[PDB]
Amino acid sequence: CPLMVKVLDAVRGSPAINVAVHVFRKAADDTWEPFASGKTSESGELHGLTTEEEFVEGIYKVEIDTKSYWKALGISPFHEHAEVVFTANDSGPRRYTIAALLSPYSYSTTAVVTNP
Amino acid sequence: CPLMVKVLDAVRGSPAINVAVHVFRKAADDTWEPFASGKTSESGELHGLTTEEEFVEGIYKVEIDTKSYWKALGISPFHEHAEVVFTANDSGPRRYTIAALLSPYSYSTTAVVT
Amino acid sequence: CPLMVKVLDAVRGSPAINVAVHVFRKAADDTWEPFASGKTSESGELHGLTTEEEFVEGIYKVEIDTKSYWKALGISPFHEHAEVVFTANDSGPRRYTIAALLSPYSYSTTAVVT
Amino acid sequence: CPLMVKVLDAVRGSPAINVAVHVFRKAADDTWEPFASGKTSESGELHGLTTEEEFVEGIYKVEIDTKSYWKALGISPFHEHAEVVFTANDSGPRRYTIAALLSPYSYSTTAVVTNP
Ligand SMILES: O=C(Nc1ccc(Oc2ccc(Cl)cc2)c(Cl)c1)c1cc(I)cc(I)c1O
Ligand SMILES: O=C(Nc1ccc(Oc2ccc(Cl)cc2)c(Cl)c1)c1cc(I)cc(I)c1O
Ligand code: NA
Ligand code: NA
Ligand code: NA
Ligand code: NA
Repeated sequence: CPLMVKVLDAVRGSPAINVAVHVFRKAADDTWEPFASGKTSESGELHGLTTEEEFVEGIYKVEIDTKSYWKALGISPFHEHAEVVFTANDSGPRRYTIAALLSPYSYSTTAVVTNP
Repeated sequence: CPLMVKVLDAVRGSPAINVAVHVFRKAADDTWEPFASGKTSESGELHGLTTEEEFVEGIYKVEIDTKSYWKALGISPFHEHAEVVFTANDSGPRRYTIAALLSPYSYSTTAVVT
Repeated sequence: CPLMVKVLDAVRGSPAINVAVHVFRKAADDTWEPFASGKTSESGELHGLTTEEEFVEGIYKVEIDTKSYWKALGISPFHEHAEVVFTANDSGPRRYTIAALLSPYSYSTTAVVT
Repeated sequence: CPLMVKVLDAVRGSPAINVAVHVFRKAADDTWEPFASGKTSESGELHGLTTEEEFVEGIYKVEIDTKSYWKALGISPFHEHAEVVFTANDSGPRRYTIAALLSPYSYSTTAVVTNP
């Protein structure tokens, strides 16, 4: 599991459950190729997106569908989504955890990068 | 204006208006003594807390009454308040902006020292 | 000034100066077309991006070149940039401030809509 | 484990390891009574602070010694510490996770509250 995503809800003080997450990788022609997708669990975590073999060097985009999350709670939020774009594995394989903290008009994102 | 406080509301996407803010300075007996007070304006800002002459080296605490702010909006908050504790003017006067971004179960605070 | 961007540096406690910012608007073919551009001032602010007449309903992307900012300081960053994507003026003109707080491995963004 | 603390470093993209954390509970005379303390592990997590029996209703303060953390890294930070003050267990026992994200001139804190 070299790529994990965790999402928290700053309004309710809870994991953000059932949030859709789409991962893309920049292709040779500069377009965003679909790479993996999933949804956060009851713990707010999304595991199993990829493998060490599949998760090669590249520029990756993680798009978290925060708009659908807020709308289901009856809230009209500001952002269309929360996105994280980063170069991965440039100095060799690493494990990446992307965390996002969500409010209707704000989000914060952080990465922890570890060397296995 | 060597010390300014700005408060924003991450739920409504607005300045946080009428938020009570108390500033304390640590005294020799390690007690917090009142130093300045006010409430945020319609822009979420609190100016005129102190003067350069009064704002000397020390440890300061800025206490933002976030609980009363959320209660006024009918929202149950987690924190009793948001406190920001820092050393100021330990190398002579400086200008300090303390910004706070509020959510019911989270807050962020940053300092801009110019 | 219906759209303003402010960028702060959480490592140095300062405005983030000379940060390149590009604004795009989503077109009918779902491509991002250039809409406005600039760089933050010495106060970390970018004003004068658009006018009320030009800033119509649409989906907008504000792309902040955070990587170049950290590289200029000799600091290795995580993100390629910070993007903020939002729908604006879908109920008529509004005023929008997008603030971003930057750290090498983290950023926060908030909108104040007045 | 009804009270857990997690601390992350936003400059390095890592857990904040060996960070001292002091917990206090407001006493009947309005003073802060020492309640528990510990330090974050190699994962940035501090477990085992208290028990269900010990962690009664009250107003609690969690003080995270961010100044010593930054100074050990050669950085002179802004804050003396990061503190979180909250009423706990008012509607019955809950589990609290307090997370803090640290930068030299900024910190963010969030709570997740769950009902066991
Ligand atoms: O933020 C993080 N971790 C976390 C985990 C659990 C937390 O609290 C609960 C409690 C119960 C439930 Cl069900 C869900 C969440 C909280 Cl507040 C925070 C986190 C962020 C990054 I970048 C990297 C790693 I590696 C992390 O671990
Ligand atoms: O965060 C800051 N500044 C800011 C200013 C304006 C903003 O947007 C509006 C728009 C209309 C209104 Cl009425 C209120 C707020 C937002 Cl969001 C943020 C800020 C934080 C620090 I540390 C230091 C300085 I120096 C700052 O400026
Ligand atoms: Na390489
Ligand atoms: Na000194
Ligand atoms: Na409309
Ligand atoms: Na009760």
